[PDB]
Amino acid sequence: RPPLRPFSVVVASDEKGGIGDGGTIPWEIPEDMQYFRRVTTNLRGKNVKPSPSKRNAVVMGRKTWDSLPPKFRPLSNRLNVVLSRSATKEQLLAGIPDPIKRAEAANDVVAVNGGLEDALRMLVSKEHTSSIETVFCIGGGTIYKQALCAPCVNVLQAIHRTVVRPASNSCSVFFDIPAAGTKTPEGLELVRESITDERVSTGAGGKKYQFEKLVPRN
Ligand SMILES: NC(=O)C1=CN([C@@H]2O[C@H](COP(=O)(O)OP(=O)(O)OC[C@H]3O[C@@H](n4cnc5c(N)ncnc54)[C@H](OP(=O)(O)O)[C@@H]3O)[C@@H](O)[C@H]2O)C=CC1
Ligand SMILES: CC1(C)N=C(N)N=C(N)N1OCCCOc1cc(Cl)c(Cl)cc1Cl
Repeated sequence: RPPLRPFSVVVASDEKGGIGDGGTIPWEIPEDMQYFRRVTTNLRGKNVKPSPSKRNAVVMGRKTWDSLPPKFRPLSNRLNVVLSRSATKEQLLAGIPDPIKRAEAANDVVAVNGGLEDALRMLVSKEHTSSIETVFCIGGGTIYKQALCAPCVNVLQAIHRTVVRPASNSCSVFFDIPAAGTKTPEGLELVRESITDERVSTGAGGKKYQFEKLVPRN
C-alpha cells in the first residue's frame, strides 16, 4: 500500500479538549498565534527562507480554511493543503477579497478531495518529498480525529499542543487526546517531551496557557 507522509499536529485546546465553537476559536491568545506561525513556518538548518522550492505544508479542513480571516488566508510562507469533498482550488481562492493577493495565493493553495490520509498519500509524491520539509496537521475537529486514527496515526511524529485554561464556555468541537499514562484501544499512547510553565496571555480574558510537546511512545 502506498506509504503515508509522516506529519505533526499543532493544536490549541482546553482541558475538556475544546478547540472551537464550530466556526471560530473562542479565545484570544496572541502568544499562541505567534508561536503557531513560527512553528509551522520555520525550516531546519541555518538561514533557509521558505519558498515554493522548499517549505512546510499545513493541512486543514475546509471549515478551518474558512475560519481564517483575510489577513491569514492563505497562511503565508507555507503550502496550504485544504481538504474538501466539493470545493476546488479556484473556489477556495474565490473567497480571498484582495484580487492581487488572490492572484499571488494561487501558488500557495492546493485542494484535496479527500481526508488527511489522501493528503498524506499526495505529500509523499517525489515532487512534495523535496519541496515540502515538514507536514503539519492544523485542524479542525474532523481532521484532528483522522490524525489519531489508523492509518494516519502510524506516521504521526508529534503533537505541539497549546494547553488552554480555564475551559471555554463556547466549545462544541473537540480534539480527544489520550490522557498521560493511557493507551487508546487503537494502540496510541503519548508521552510529554516538554512543557513550558503556565503563563498568562496578554489577550482578552487573560487565558492561562502552556506549550506542550507530546510524542507517540515506542
Ligand atoms: N483549537 C485549534 O487549534 C483549532 C480549532 N479549529 C476550530 O474547529 C472548528 C472547525 O472544526 P470542524 O467542524 O471539525 O471542521 P474542519 O476544519 O475539520 O473541516 C471539516 C471539513 O473538511 C473536509 N473534510 C473532512 N474530512 C474529509 C474527507 N474525508 N474527505 C473530504 N473532505 C473532508 C470537508 O469540508 P467540505 O464541507 O468542503 O466537504 C468537511 O466539512 C472551528 O470552530 C475552528 O475555529 C480549527 C483548526 C484548529
Ligand atoms: C489555534 C492555532 C492558531 N494555534 C495552535 N497552537 N494550533 C493550531 N492548529 N491553530 O490553528 C490553525 C488553523 C486556524 O488558524 C487561525 C484561526 C483564526 Cl479564528 C485566526 Cl483569527 C487566525 C489563525 Cl492563524
